[PDB]
Amino acid sequence: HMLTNLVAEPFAKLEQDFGGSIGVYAMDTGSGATVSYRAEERFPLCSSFKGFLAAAVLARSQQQAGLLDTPIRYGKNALVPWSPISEKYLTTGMTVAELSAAAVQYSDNAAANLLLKELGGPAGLTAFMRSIGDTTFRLDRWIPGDARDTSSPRAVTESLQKLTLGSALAAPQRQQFVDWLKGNTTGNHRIRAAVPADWAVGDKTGTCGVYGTANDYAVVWPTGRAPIVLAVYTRAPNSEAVIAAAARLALEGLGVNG
Ligand SMILES: *C(=O)[C@@H](NC(=O)/C(=N\OC(C)(C)C(=O)O)c1csc(N)n1)[C@@H]1N=C(C(=O)O)C(=C)CS1
Repeated sequence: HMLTNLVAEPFAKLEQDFGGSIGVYAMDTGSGATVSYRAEERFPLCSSFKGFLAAAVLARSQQQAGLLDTPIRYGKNALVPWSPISEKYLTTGMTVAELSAAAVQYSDNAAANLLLKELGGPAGLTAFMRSIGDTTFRLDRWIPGDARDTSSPRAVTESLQKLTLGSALAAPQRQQFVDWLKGNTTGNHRIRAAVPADWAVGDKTGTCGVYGTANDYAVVWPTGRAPIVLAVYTRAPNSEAVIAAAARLALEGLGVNG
């Protein structure tokens, strides 16, 4: 608590301007300082579960030789809307690793469904999160304030730190997870818009419908100092700009010059 919100930032006003709810957690892994605004509230995961899904696939690959290179063929019935990579390989198949990269880097929806099958579904992914110490994450599916398919900004950040910088994955798989996040293409207007171009950054986004429920989590490597891990989640007013604005406030609250 002593290193949390050492520097106040105007998150409440940003949230009022947005009209919905915003949740933010950011940690400076060098000092332990944090910034936290609604950080323990539940927000919809939307597609952000797919980063953790890819990590779970990598963890499984430590025990299951050949998993990543396994070819997966699927039918047209698997191609739900917003499957921009998998729809181009319907007639050929894709490997598990390719599906993972597509889920992470293009938020390919069909690819994520196919990988969830590999893990035994939402409960399997939830079990992986429990296995790394995350008691908040819940994926339920394949209501106002619906708790299904939610986590908190804090738990998302803590789990992201364990997987990308800590020991939850073996080193080769950790670096592959980082590389997948670094190559994401869907986040240029979110956390990345608050981060200087000469800093490395990996992220995964989520967008639930068009009304402003959206999110992003990222690892950021400022040059010359320890990495920062952060998560920004929103619930729509009854947003891409708001996420970037909240990330800027989080970095400012950590004293990180951008
Ligand atoms: C993950 O968040 C995916 N999102 C969706 O499939 C949903 N909506 O997609 C759009 C295109 C916004 C829609 O209005 O249909 C959705 C609605 S409710 C729910 N649980 N998901 C993909 N991921 C991203 C991202 O930001 O990573 C998108 C930009 C949309 S597709």
